[PDB]
Amino acid sequence: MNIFEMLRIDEGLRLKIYKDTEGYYTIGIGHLLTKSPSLNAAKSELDKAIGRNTNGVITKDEAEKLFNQDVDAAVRGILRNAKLKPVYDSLDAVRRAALINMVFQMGETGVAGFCNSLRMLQQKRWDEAAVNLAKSRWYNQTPNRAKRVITTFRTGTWDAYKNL
Ligand SMILES: *SCC1=CC(C)(C)N(O)C1(C)C
Repeated sequence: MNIFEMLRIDEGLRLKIYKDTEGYYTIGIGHLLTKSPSLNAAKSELDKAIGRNTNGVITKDEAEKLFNQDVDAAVRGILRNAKLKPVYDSLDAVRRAALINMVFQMGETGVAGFCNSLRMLQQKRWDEAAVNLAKSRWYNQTPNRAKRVITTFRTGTWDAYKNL
């Protein structure tokens, strides 16, 4: 297992524009198009991202290309962020994947708002981090995915993604 397989499990794959758990227009493997209520604005963003007249449908290779770009961007976003990089550097490879997952889902700004939990991760207090992480809108809104990520931070293994 690795970050790509992990996020593919958490986000799924859909080739036509859909609404994500928050109601925002999305396509592919969790690629947010816009927060705008307008389906046309979303179609516009899509064509702009793919570089062709898509009419809201994309192929599997287009979806995986957006996905490669988005993982790359999440990683570099962590490494340029002053709050996040020190945490990332302190973690082992499995736990780094959990941090990337969170950034991918909620963005740098969003994750940097978990200041108390991140300090606990840096200190390597895994059980205490896991409790703090669950006291969050994130956990209440997408509990099954949040449990998988939290379990990854607590154990440093892929067991939550095992047989999925
Ligand atoms: S969220 C900012 C932050 C606080 C502290 C726990 C000292 N950190 O290590 C970072 C920069 C993550």
